[PDB]
Amino acid sequence: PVTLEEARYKSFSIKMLKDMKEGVKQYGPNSPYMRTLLDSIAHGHRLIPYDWEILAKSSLSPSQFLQFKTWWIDGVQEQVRRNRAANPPVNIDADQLLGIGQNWSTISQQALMQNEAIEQVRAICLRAWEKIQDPGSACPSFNTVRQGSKEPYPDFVARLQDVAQKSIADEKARKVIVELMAYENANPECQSAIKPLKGKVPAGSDVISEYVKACDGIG
Amino acid sequence: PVTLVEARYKSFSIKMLKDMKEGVKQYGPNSPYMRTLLDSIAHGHRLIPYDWEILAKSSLSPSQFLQFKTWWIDGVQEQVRRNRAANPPVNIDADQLLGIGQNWSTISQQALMQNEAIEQVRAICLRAWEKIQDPGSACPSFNTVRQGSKEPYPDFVARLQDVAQKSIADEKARKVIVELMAYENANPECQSAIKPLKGKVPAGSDVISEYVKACDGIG
Amino acid sequence: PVTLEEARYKSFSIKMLKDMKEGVKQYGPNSPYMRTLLDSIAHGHRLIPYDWEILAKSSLSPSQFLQFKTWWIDGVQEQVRRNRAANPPVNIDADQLLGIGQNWSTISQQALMQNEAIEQVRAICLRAWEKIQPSFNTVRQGSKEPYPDFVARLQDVAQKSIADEKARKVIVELMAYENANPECQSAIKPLKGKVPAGSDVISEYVKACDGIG
Amino acid sequence: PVTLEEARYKSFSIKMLKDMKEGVKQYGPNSPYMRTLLDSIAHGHRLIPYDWEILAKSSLSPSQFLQFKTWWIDGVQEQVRRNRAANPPVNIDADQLLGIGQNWSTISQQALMQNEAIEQVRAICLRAWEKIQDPGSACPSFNTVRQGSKEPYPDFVARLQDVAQKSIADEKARKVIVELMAYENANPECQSAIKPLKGKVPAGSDVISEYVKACDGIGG
Amino acid sequence: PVTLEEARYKSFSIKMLKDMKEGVKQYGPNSPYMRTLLDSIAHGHRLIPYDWEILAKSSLSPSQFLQFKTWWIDGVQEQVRRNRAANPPVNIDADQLLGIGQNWSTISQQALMQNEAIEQVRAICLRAWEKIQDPGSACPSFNTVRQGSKEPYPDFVARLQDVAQKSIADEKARKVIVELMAYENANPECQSAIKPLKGKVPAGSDVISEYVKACDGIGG
Repeated sequence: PVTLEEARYKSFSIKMLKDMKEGVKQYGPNSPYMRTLLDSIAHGHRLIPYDWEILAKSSLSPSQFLQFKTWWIDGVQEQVRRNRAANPPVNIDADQLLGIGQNWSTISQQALMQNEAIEQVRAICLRAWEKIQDPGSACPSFNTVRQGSKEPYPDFVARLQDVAQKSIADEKARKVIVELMAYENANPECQSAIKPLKGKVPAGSDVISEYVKACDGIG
Repeated sequence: PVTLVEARYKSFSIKMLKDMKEGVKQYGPNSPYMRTLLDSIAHGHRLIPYDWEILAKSSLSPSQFLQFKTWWIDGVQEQVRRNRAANPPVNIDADQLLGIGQNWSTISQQALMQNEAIEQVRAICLRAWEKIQDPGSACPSFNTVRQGSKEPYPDFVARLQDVAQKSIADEKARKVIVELMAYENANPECQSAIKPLKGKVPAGSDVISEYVKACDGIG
Repeated sequence: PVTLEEARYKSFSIKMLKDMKEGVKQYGPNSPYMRTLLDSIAHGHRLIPYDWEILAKSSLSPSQFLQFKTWWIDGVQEQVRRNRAANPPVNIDADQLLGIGQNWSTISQQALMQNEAIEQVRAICLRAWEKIQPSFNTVRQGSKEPYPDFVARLQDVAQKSIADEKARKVIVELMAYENANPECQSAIKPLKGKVPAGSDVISEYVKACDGIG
Repeated sequence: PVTLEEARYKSFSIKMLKDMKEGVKQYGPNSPYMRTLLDSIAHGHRLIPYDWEILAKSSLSPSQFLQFKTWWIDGVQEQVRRNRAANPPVNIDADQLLGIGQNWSTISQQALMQNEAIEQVRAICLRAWEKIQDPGSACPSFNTVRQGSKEPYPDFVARLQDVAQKSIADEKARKVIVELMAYENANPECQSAIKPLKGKVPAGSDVISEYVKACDGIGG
Repeated sequence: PVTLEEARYKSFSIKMLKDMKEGVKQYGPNSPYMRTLLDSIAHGHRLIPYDWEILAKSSLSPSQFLQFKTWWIDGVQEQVRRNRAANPPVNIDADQLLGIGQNWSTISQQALMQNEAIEQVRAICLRAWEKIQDPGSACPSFNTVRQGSKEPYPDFVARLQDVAQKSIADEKARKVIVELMAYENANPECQSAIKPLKGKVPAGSDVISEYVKACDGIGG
């Protein structure tokens, strides 16, 4: 990170990388413990585009690093598209968010980065990180995920919320699809207990909270 | 190792060799955690060849050690060949880059070297470390590695970037070979999905990070 | 145990001493790891033989310590011969190299021992450590075995049961040429006999037998 | 071609069309004889895009003309992109190349081009001629070109170098892939007789020469 | 060629490359007609290694050009020895023959060479051209070529002389090998017709003239 006294760079401690690689190998890079460690490290310091590549190469398996770099590129493409239609078009070009080129390829140039580019790249890398699968499987579709019988109900909502966290871009459009896909793919006998479905939902109480409160008895 | 008007010697800690041995035993000497620890050691110190000898003794298996030593010899052969064709050819002989012979056999001899010999031997040892094979098996050719059905495409490109790092010496030759071997040797299906591509590569992008996006939902 | 412009003695720190015992019990005292770690311990500091006694006694089983002490005695007895015949004869006597006697049995006496004795005793003890403890011909490079793993196994057994370096450095390359896989055995025959500069023979056999997987 | 120094366009004689047509028919349009004829035609004269269209319609199969025109289009497509990214920018655009447009449709319009677009279209059209497919079949990929049994080395390396000439643009990328692939797809006998010489430049020569010098006598 | 009028240099015509390529295509690379035409060029002018490179690459198959370059490379490693093996050694190095290096890699450097160098490159270029193969076979050794049953004996001795023209450097041994192999590998019919005629010179006739004279009428 940097420290601004003006603006010198020091590398990571070794102890942070050690338990970072420990946690990534043990729990998988989307279990929420690592997810809340990562933004804690991100907000507790002041990161640069050179540092994220160091941490990602040091932590993930070699197969996953290409996926992380791919969704980094796909994020910065949409970011540099949306950053030109503003008023004024704010001067943050593409290459400064990747740390390459004739002016941002090394450390001593990148230590002078202003706050707005940091606030870009933090959100872009954090959006990027959760598009990384467990190293055995590929992300399926909503038509495939459907709970059977003899199985507890909230595990189904957990799996469906994980898939909808992966494959949906906007968080409001994420928030809409989940509860109706949870209703539409449940068990038969549980679904009857949810048959009110509307008008038992006042404004303010979160709707996905009430559904499990219906189906807690069936085990 | 060596600090600096006069130069005095120091050794390694016992803990750094301890977790070095632990890491090489657990993860494999080309898994990128060790590969980003080792250059973090190297670029932040001053490594005389005796300390490279200590790091080679104390960490690898018995079978890996002569595998390291042979490619050390075969690298320093070509380096002392290319040193003689310069203008003027720099007077850094063979045995200053191996630590043997009556001129460079003790620590007090080696402590008084120049920066050029250090910055040559660093690149030589780091080049030598990469072609250490895994203690399971030996490296195959290029025509052996082909993904089959029911296999994620980033795993295939991970294995292909792994095999081409050992054989081919230069870097630009690697970054020419890997995408031709990627586009050829793939599964048939998303072969089609990259068939309209090679259309363009925009500014702020490589080429290999497009195929992995285009073959994302196929497994 | 450094001078600092005066002689200053300091003990071993307790973590450095502690890790050595797990290092010995995990692999063994002639494993490559502990041997090179010991060599990197030695050349970085000044090792008064009292500290060598501490580091020896604090890291082995009692039988291995007995073997180390007796081969230390043998080595200093052999070296005090060749410390005489050179001209001028150096005054390096046996009590200076064992920490015993009326003028070498305290820390302040050994704290001013000069460099030539240190460079002698280091080559004594690292020679001593190697010897801490009968069929040969049953080594065969099998089917689909990589060649550099074969030369390591034959490097192992020839160390154990020939017990002389001037002999066993000649038996190996004779045995390395004979006992290989046949399909790469003919790939060595051009390099047979001829030698390049800057290397020995078994460094050059591995050059010509890489992609034979 | 056009000459400036009585400066007008002259249409070349019918015997040039004659031996051009025989040369493209009997040998193939990427045999080295047609290669060394075409550049000796091109450099000693001054060609307009109408002349290239005349010669290409006059001395090819219809399928060859069809394959020629489209890689000509693609060459103009790349040259237009690499035009404007120079400082100061140059006034070379698309319809100045293809011989169409309201300002470049007739012969008297395009006949008055100076010495830059002529060089650019001479750079493009020759590469497009080089990309023209053999009348036999389509250009295959690098893994079905493999020296089987009973086949000699010094035409298998040429069949390799042909496909490495078509599908890769810059020649510094062409060298290393053919130097690598000349070994990996080889028959086992030349493999065994070529692995002692792997990765050594002996004296003042390329690698392919001593490669083919090694396993000469393999035809049994 | 060079005309020597600071000198002058030119490329070839158009017609000469045309019938050169036609002759090497439709008959072979070392058929006698192409052989004497190449001797007529190689003595009637003064050639430069760049011109040899042009006349090679313009008029061979893409296969055979690598073989030409290969024996051109291995023909200079003897001249490097035998230019310093005699006393006094002449000043001819490796890079002057192949036209490469920093001192001989253009026309204006190579335009002013000396006559013994041109003679050495003429000898080594002709000896290079002789060792070129056909289209798609490999030249065998002597122990596999034999006369077939119901085969005309001059064809068999022509194939023997063609094989012995390649694999043996000196031409004096080419006399004494092929006639001794003629009686050896022949058919039993020509053997029975030839056995009284072992080694007899009547008057001024070489031995290969009489064997075909004796085994002429074989029509069974």
